[PDB]
Amino acid sequence: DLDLSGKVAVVTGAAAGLGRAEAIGLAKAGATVVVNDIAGALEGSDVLDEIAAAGSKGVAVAGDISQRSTADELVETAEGLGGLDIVVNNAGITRDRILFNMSDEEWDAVIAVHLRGHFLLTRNAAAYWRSKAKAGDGTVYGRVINTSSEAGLSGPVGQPNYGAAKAGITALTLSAARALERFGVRANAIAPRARTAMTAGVFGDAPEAEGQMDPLSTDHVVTLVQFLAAPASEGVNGQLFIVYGPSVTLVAAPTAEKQFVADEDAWEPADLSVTLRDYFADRDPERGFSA
Amino acid sequence: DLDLSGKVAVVTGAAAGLGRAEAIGLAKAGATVVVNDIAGALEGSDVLDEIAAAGSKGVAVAGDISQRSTADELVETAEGLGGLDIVVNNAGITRDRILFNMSDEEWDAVIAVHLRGHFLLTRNAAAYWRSKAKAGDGTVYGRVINTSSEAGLSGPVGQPNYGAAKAGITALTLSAARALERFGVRANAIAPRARTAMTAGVFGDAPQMDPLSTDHVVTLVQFLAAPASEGVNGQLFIVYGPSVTLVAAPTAEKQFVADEDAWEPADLSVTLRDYFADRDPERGFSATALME
Repeated sequence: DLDLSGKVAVVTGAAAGLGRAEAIGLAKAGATVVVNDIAGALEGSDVLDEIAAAGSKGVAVAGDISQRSTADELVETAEGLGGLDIVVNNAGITRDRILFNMSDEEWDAVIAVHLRGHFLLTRNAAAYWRSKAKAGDGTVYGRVINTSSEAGLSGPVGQPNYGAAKAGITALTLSAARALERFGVRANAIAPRARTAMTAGVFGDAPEAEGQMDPLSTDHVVTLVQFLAAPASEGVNGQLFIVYGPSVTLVAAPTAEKQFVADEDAWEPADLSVTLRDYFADRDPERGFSA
Repeated sequence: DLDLSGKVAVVTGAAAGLGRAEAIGLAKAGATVVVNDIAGALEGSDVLDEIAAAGSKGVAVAGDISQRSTADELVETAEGLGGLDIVVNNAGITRDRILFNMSDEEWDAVIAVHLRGHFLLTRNAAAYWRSKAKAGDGTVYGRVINTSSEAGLSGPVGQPNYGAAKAGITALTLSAARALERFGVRANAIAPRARTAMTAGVFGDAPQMDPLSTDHVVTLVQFLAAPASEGVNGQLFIVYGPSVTLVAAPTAEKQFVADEDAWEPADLSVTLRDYFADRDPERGFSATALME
């Protein structure tokens, strides 16, 4: 069911916070874990000591995940350890700004680390699994856990870049799920909240008992990641989960709110205008595509 | 109401196809139109003659919309013409490939033209409108019409790059709508289908109006560019043929809540595996054929 013994996972952004917790959690479930982050961050991290304590083998590979060489080395490292079973794309940075103040660099940096980084490693893994399945019996074990956000669903006012990257990640994940399904590989997206040193500004410090868990502990997220990494999740593909606390929300696809169909084979501009204007004039203010 | 006389619009990817059609449509409604596309494409286009024929002023600005200089020149040009009222981000390219065969170049090119191009011009317009409202009475006329796609909702197997760019665009649009609302500006996204030289491969040749005429899309763009759409902000519209579909936000399908203050891994596993046991493989976060 959940045993990952004999499997190799790659986790990005793993020196600290959620990625660190994911790497440790996969190690506890039995996986050999390849951890990636920026070199300085890896150097100060206890992640390898914690993977060892968890009873597994860990290997660190430094690099900027937005660069092709990094995703190449991660897959090569995994192959040398006996194969690649699990990819967790977690690496990210924020560069928040309201749109009218955002610089080109703030936009580009966020798109590169989140969206290009997710692309490079997911594409590399996809190519690897396709080749492995071709050399074998047409199937291969594989799991992709990608990291979206509620921001991709809501387009926050201070996060046009991060919202766009995260919405792109969701669509990339859906496409990956379609491409990989027939080989037995599954790909899904999570949208987590968890209290870490990076999110301390947003969530505040840890509250309050023997046995109680922090409502925003990384533990809550890791438990889902462990499932999504495991044979148990064979029936789960192309899904988006929101996760924090003792609660996992499976998100439903967008639907049609209203169809506006002309009487004839084309809308007269005046008729469509009156129709839409009059529909919106009697409709809720906050209601739109934002979730 | 619908009259765009006295207003200045900028349309990207305007040499051909949908962008050309949108530029002509805004001109017909009364706007002065600044058209942008790649140099060679603009040089060969009839778009300026068609704008002139619709009875309006057109000006061509060549440039790669993924490069900062282009968005800068577009806003400067519109300012020289009296102001900037309407931005239609339409420029785009496809580089389709299944994910396991997609090159870095194929991915990056699509992200650049669609997502960066949309960012650069929407950000430049956002800055312009914010400044214009500050210098005036705190309000300014503004409309953004951005171009997403049903691909952003479905994540097509052949289009991981295009799907990601178009989903990105929708989120960018939502954020712009939140940032600009208070100045009176409105921003919305469209997800069109229309038969053009570029979509001839997929849709076929033309067989009363063509069910996939660009006219169907242009009619909605005219509304979204106009005073009539003051009440429309942060929306996603699918449009083709005589039908416009307003898209609703995602909802929660199912909440899986632990009995205690954390899920036991084995408990969450059995719960989720049981829930997915007899599931239609098509049921997921992908949305398809919402017009139907």
